[PDB]
Amino acid sequence: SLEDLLFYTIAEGQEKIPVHKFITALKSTGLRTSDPRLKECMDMLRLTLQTTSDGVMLDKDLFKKCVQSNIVLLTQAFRRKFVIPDFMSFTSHIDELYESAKKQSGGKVADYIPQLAKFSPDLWGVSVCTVDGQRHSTGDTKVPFCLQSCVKPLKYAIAVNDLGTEYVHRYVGKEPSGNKLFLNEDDKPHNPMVNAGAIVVTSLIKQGVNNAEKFDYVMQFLNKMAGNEYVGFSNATFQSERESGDRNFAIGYYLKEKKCFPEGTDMVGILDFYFQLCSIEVTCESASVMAATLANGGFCPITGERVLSPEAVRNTLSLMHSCGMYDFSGQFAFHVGLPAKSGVAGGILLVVPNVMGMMCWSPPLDKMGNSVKGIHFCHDLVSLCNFHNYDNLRHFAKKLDPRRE
Amino acid sequence: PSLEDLLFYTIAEGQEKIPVHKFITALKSTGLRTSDPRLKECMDMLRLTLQTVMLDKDLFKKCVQSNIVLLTQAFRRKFVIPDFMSFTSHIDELYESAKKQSGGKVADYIPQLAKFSPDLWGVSVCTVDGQRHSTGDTKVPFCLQSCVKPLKYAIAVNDLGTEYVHRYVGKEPSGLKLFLNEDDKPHNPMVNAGAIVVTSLIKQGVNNAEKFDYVMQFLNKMAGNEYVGFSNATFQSERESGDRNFAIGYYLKEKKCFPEGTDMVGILDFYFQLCSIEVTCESASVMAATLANGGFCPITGERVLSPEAVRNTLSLMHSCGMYDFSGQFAFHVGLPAKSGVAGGILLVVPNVMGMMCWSPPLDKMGNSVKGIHFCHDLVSLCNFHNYDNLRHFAKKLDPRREG
Amino acid sequence: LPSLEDLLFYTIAEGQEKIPVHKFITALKSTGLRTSDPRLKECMDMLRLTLQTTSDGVMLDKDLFKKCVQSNIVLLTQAFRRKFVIPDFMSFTSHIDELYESAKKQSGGKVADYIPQLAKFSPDLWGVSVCTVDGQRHSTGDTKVPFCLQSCVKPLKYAIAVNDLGTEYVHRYVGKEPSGNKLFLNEDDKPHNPMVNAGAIVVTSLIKQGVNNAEKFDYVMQFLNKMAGNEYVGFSNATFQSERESGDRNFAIGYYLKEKKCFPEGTDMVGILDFYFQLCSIEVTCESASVMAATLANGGFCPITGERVLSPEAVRNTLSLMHSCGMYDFSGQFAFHVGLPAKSGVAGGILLVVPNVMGMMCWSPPLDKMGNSVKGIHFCHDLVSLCNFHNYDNLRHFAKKLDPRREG
Amino acid sequence: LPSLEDLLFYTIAEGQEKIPVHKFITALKSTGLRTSDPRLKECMDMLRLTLQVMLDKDLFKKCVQSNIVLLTQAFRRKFVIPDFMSFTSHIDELYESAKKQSGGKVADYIPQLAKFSPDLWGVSVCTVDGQRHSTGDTKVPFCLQSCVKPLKYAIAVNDLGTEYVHRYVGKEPSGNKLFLNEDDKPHNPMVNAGAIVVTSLIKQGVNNAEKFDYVMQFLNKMAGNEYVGFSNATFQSERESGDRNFAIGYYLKEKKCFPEGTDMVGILDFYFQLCSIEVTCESASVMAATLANGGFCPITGERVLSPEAVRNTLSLMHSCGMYDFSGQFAFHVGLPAKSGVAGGILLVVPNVMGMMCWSPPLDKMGNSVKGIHFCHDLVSLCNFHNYDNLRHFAKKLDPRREG
Ligand SMILES: Nc1nnc(N2CC[C@@H](Nc3nnc(NC(=O)Cc4ccccc4)s3)C2)s1
Ligand SMILES: Nc1nnc(N2CC[C@@H](Nc3nnc(NC(=O)Cc4ccccc4)s3)C2)s1
Repeated sequence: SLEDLLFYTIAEGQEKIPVHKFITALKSTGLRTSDPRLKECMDMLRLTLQTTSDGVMLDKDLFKKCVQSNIVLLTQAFRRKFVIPDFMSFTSHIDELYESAKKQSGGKVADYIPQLAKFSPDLWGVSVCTVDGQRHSTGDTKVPFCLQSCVKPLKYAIAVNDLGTEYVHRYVGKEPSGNKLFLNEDDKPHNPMVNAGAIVVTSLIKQGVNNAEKFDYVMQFLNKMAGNEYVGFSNATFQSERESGDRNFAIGYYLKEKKCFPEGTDMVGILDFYFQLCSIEVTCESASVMAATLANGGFCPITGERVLSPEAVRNTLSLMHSCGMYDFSGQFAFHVGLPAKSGVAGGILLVVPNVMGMMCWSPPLDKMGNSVKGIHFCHDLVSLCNFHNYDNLRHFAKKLDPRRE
Repeated sequence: PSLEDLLFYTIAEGQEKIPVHKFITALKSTGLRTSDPRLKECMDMLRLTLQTVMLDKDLFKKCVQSNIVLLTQAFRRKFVIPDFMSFTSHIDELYESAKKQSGGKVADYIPQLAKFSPDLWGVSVCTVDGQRHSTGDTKVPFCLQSCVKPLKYAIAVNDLGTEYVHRYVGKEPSGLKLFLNEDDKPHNPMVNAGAIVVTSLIKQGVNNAEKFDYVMQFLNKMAGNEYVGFSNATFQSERESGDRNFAIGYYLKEKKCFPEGTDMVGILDFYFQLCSIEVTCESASVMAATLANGGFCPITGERVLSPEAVRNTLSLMHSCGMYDFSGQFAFHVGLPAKSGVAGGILLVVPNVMGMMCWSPPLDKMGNSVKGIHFCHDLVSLCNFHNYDNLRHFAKKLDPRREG
Repeated sequence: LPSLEDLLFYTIAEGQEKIPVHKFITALKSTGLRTSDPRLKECMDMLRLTLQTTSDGVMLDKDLFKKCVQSNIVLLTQAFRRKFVIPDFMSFTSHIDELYESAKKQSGGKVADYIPQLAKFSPDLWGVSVCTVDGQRHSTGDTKVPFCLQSCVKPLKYAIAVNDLGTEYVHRYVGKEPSGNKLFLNEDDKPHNPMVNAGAIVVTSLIKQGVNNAEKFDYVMQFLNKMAGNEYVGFSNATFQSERESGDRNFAIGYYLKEKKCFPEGTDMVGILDFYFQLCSIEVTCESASVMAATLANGGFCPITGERVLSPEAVRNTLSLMHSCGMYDFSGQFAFHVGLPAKSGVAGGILLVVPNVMGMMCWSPPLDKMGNSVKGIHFCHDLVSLCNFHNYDNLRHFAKKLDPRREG
Repeated sequence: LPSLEDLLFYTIAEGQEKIPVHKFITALKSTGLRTSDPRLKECMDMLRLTLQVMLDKDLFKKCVQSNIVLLTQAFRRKFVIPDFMSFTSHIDELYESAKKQSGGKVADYIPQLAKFSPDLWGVSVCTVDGQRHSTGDTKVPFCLQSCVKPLKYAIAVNDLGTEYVHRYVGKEPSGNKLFLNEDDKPHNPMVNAGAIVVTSLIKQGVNNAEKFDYVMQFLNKMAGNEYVGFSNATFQSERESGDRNFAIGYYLKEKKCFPEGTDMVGILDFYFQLCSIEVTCESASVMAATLANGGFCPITGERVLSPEAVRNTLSLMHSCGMYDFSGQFAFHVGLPAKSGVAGGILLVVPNVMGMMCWSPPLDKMGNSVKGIHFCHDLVSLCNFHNYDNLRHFAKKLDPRREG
């Protein structure tokens, strides 16, 4: 009877519902028709469109046949049970923040490698994926770009997922440095979000196998986090990174000298693996799904698959909060109060826990290496919405709570 | 149709009249105290009718109609922790477990702190809805000490705004000795130099006595007019032995860290007075619940601090509130907290509740041994860590849900 | 064996039967010695006394000359037979006057103005005084103008502490190395060295423990009087009262050291700060301060009195720490380029020592961004460019540098 | 008018008509000079020819006339330490006192250093006039290691000048785990980062083979053509285990610390070769005496380094040459010295002598236990401290005086 109950609410007193009406109403919830959790429904709608005696009409029996396999998710979407029930209104707010941030033309595109330097400063995109799979994009959201340091929290969650907090943190610290030092007083890199930390974390993953097997193993995790949306690789960026990596070779030799790597590590191979991990490509859309997996406790919103352990996600979000934005980590944690991670390509992987994931991208960076438009957008998002980590959910002054209505 | 009639039928359970003890027992089960300021009219009505035991529909309506909204919320399991009886049972287990952690050293730089028994141990809970639970030595007064730092920081932000306050003080941890950051400002409000500067921003232009009266009235509203006191014995000793604070004060003065016209010597005096403010676990748990409730005191419903003041406070308590254990605490516990040398840990679970954990023995980092152990246990049991997911939380308990 | 007095007579007489008194005094002054030298008192009293009783006006025969000079014949023989460290002293003072005029053109810098007593001084005051390890003197410029020692007292009170307590006791409370800056304590929880404020404050607390500040001050004054050959050592109460009123920086150090248990047991920190401000307010002229520096250059013996003022241990330690930490943040650059133990103060003085050769006091109120006197800095660089006085200049193979210890 | 050769003949003859060749040789050796002294070659060649027994006034003049000046200085006690025989007895006493200090640990990061016996101990003296004394294992080759740092820095300053060299390296102690000072330059040439940058300045434009040959020819002149070698075994081990130096190299390259057109990997290789240069105590004591003699080699009289190079080298050896013990050594010993991980201590007593102390066991700072003990005892005994007075020196001895 759930299919019947849904049928009557969409039909609006009519005997049959046109398929375009059902599809339009489904899209207004935030879900895409291409959502992996609605495939059985969409395949049945397509097949019935082929065999139907009607033009585009669906009676109670035909509707039941089409929607029965995905009735649970469809009932939540149509009964406004998603984390942001009025999704159309929220995306209109996102579009306003996107336009406001678009006006901030300052910053300098990264030019140490030609692959980053080629990007237009005007490229600006923002994608949202809620913990329920509601999607919204504005701007250049289907343009590939390298994750760069945005991969640091992702590989750290993979290390914690497989090894646990205790083992992983025998090699890397868990606090901000407060910085040019590679090691803290305990002779460990400060945290996984700095280069020395990321390099030590890279050395922890899938130990014992060649870099090709390690890379594939990581890629499978990223595919699952992104709901099998675009996760690619730029060998052009990789070759340039490995060529101009004096800074990372200094870290590598220092770490090896200070015995920072697990026994039996080949540091030169680990740096090579690290340069490969930085050169992984995403779009705003696919990377917003990875950030939504982090907002959703390790479950991929658009698939329902458990990708990461709750412990891996909590630790990752803890360290993104305090160490994810370089020298602006403390200011960002204070004013924005959201777990975020930036990369030198212009990415800002943003998590609003229990609500949504985002990817903001604009190549021009500020003097701290963070995307000008992304930083602007993040501040405006928290000015508008009660998404700050320490904003109250009952008493939030002139802020808007999109979880309300 | 009448909310009072509806509530009467649920408590009566088919009977013509509800005995007063039955209603009081049921009310207390929700977590509310009969002495709750928002229930004053109901209790004054009950006392008048008690002067004349059985409450009929008419007498029940007459007693409860003034506070029917909150009473309906309480009886209809609409509070942040619906099954409060079950939750206070877990708090009691966590309390008994931390009770066995008898290690640490009671502070002995001043004799007022050194006098406190190491076996004094208390935990008080105040939810964002005013549900209360105490276990241990929760009515024994002790000095807030550095537990006052986030409270005076909240007052300064409340009255002056974020930008003005942060002209004088930073907003980040220093990273594991220096009084000033690269910008010649104390690192944050949670360290002594930062707190000393935050002290100089409050009620500028008036004498210390008026400033202290102003801060006391503020803490009274924050605690819902529950116990707030002052220990002159502690103030005299802190001042006599505050060489570290005098070194900071002269350094800040030399470095021009204070607003123009500051009397540094008078500011240090005010600062030692604020450190010597006394609270109980019970009254300090209400202060922490005002911070968990976006500035509204949960037992009075009063707007005490701006949402901005509270948000900034919790942010800096999260990263800077536990001295050298701040980074470890934010990672493992993930709750905004503030410890003091008297053994108090002011703990906030945003949107859920405030707490005051108190036991005088401190660890090598200056934090209460029992309190630290208790915070770790609380977050192992419940999905209260900042970055614990509210939908998928593994085998942890969520006291916000029914079953 | 012919008389030493007769030998000296024949060399000054130049074949004549009698030497005129002005001839002997002119020849004496040309050595660098002053007639007012405390070691020549008996000679000068007898010259003045014989000038009253003389029958042949302005004439000294063999016997009359013997009568005057016999009491100080040893020093006079060294002076006249060119046995002093700088034998051609007139040529050397000519070079000093050239360096002085060169540095006088360096009118840059800012006079210290945190206390009105320092801000009062004219930027044009510039003096240079020399006192060799043999008592040879030379002054050019404003050498008789009193000014406070300020941080130039740091090596002197340190020398006093080592003289009385020894290296071991003193360095239990203070370090012996440059810091490398804004920290009051090193990794061992001690002030880095005695030449920084925290170190000087700690050294102040080691001197004459147990007695009041009046007895402590008098004790240090007696030492400074002997180091300066009983020449001008005064006190500026005006400067002292201003220093104690605006010494928040020093009060911060004081409470920090007291908190960190940096002082000897039973120290009254506020009284030590008070004594420390009094030590900073001690006044000297270029001349009297150049004698203090020459006592340090002469292994603890005062060159103009011959008196042992400090132990060789005290002097060696002071010069070691003046060389590496004496010029604030310019210490390393000064140690490398000038290679001379030196100490600067905020009044514009630079207490300079050329070990085994001479002491100096360069003074000009305008300071550079480091706190060092502009004229004094430039003068020190010119001195070492001209002369082989650098700590590590070779005394045998010194390229085109001049060596004033040689005849030519 | 009477010949200097005849004059010297009469002072050695002692009323005799002829001087036996053994008497002259014995008398020359007591001055401190060795018969193998390169400035005495013409005298010794003449002696061997006339041999391949009795030398008359004519045969003595025939043998000594070419070197009469140096021989007259030696026999007329004109050398820097006139009573050299007495001085060498005090050195033997200091050597024997340090010999008993059996503590320390021989370096083992490379098997080449680890192979050395901890009982190996030698002390060599070469005055600025070429007077020689040796006690212990003074003819045993060992690697210079960081003892080469002052020597390559002297070469760099000799060839490029102070201004040029110091655009790449500082001139002060760091007072330390940082590779670069505030100005993005290595702190000084005596630390590893500084030495590596100094290495990149030597003979720019040519290959490492020509560069190494050039440094070797310079070290030959410094040592008066005495033993200077190379340990390829030490070199291959330093390359295999130089992670610390590769981290420095990549850091310097990233921070643009090298002159334009520098191949850093090739520079690190040249640096490992420079560290692997072997000397004996005797040959290295002559290098140290070239530094004590203002750039002139005492046993050849050749100008090897410019005064500027030597003055700058001694300034930096004074404050930077003993690692974490630099400041304590500058204060207590007051002498320009440079230590190496093989046990060497290149010691300079300006205007007096050069020395090489060698004993493989090192203390926690990396300095030779016996070498450090020896340096302290030498300055306890003699007024050799940089800030000892030459006139008033309490109970110390001045070997430069006759008695
Ligand atoms: N200005 C500059 N010059 N060279 C620089 N670097 C050289 C390579 C890097 N060296 C380090 N990385 N981590 C380090 N950790 C420690 O020292 C441990 C420690 C930290 C804090 C207090 C006490 C101890 S040293 C950075 S930075
Ligand atoms: N070991 C010790 N000795 N003296 C000590 N104190 C003396 C008084 C206090 N001094 C300071 N407080 N804050 C400072 N800040 C800076 O220097 C600015 C800066 C901060 C961080 C990075 C770079 C620059 S100095 C503590 S601590």
